[PDB]
Amino acid sequence: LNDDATFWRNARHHLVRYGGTFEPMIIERAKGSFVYDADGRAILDFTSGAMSAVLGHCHPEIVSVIGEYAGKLDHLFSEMLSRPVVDLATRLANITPPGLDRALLLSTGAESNEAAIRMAKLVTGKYEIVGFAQSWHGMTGAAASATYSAGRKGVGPAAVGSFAIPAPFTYRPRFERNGAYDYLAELDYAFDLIDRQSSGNLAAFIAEPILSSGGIIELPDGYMAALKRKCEARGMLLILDEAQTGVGRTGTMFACQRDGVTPDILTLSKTLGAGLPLAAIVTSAAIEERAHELGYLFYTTHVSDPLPAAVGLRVLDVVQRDGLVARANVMGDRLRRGLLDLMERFDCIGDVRGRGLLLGVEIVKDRRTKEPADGLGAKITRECMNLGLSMNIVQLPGMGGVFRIAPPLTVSEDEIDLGLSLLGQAIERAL
Ligand SMILES: *Cc1c(COP(=O)(O)O)cnc(C)c1O
Ligand SMILES: [K+]
Ligand code: NA
Repeated sequence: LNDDATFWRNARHHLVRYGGTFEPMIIERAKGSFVYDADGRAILDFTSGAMSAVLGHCHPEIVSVIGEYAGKLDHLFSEMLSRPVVDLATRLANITPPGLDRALLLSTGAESNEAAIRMAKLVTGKYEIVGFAQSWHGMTGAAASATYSAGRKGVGPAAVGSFAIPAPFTYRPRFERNGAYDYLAELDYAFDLIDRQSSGNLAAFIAEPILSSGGIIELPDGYMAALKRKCEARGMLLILDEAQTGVGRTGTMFACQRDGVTPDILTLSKTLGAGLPLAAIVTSAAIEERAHELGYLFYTTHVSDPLPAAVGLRVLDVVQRDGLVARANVMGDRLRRGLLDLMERFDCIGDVRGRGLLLGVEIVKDRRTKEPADGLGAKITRECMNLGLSMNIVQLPGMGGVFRIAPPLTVSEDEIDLGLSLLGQAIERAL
């Protein structure tokens, strides 16, 4: 049973608490879209772990390549090159939009955004970084200073030159222009204010194609392009953080491709490692060449490490030959319709949004006032677990509890259905 007393005692005596609250179970194993506790209960992983496992848990391809390299090429001096590294770097150059040519293979999302930010500040000679009011880029220094969804208090000053403009949020609009929500005018409004505060050292703007932590907020039509132009006008770089949107989760290999707006630097992680610690940034040959002249430096233990690079190249291998980016739209629409049907049966569901296999459901006390559903959200999530469905709900002020649904890009038609079924039941029990 999950009640192992020795387990929870050790877990209580020797575990540092880092946010949230631990699941009252002991996950024994995982396969495909399921994790299993000590009793063997199958739990549908509707969050792909930490929004990472795009090929599902313990996927055969990955299990073999990892072992393959674990025993062949593992770790190397950070100045030695290998085929897995040059191949992944080259692949990424090829699957990312034209303009993105060079890659740096790292380990974490925060670490990758750090890399992009350091390179931007260097190349631009400036140091001010602008992000979204409800963004999330990591727990480390710069990634954390550009993160406004959570973690800014009780830990001292943020990084110097940290600004944030509101994120365009169509469901909860607050910027009107002609009786309509003008999120583009809201962009200009925001940046003017930015300019007024800027010390004249704006280096770049980090942005998530779809703000995940911030409640799955997809940037409206024309925003990305507009944003991109705002940055060019000020000689700023546009850093697109696709840690969760990258690698076909939204139905395109890269969300930035949807808008057709390629950034100056692109950072990848979560979905790129498919569960392992592999991350990377990709930039133009112009910026890289320049950053090089300025002596750019981002020397880590695991940068250009054989094993991770190999798994990453494999994750891209299968995602491609198995057209999971498409599986993402196919299964994403199945999940979406189902959610709309449930939204159709329950009033607490005020909104269903997102793209591809990164959907979001907002629980509200009532459509009319769109008043956040207090506790209900937590309850439904609680109920889902009992029913054997692993869900995740994020809660920010002035916004209802948002369920972040993101199963593997490998989910089956039935697995999707199973999920819908359990969610519907959970909502019935929560009310
Ligand atoms: C998850 C997340 C990260 C943080 O990456 P870590 O691997 O936890 O350091 C970075 N960017 C975005 C958009 C994320 O959602
Ligand atoms: K190394
Ligand atoms: Na490219």
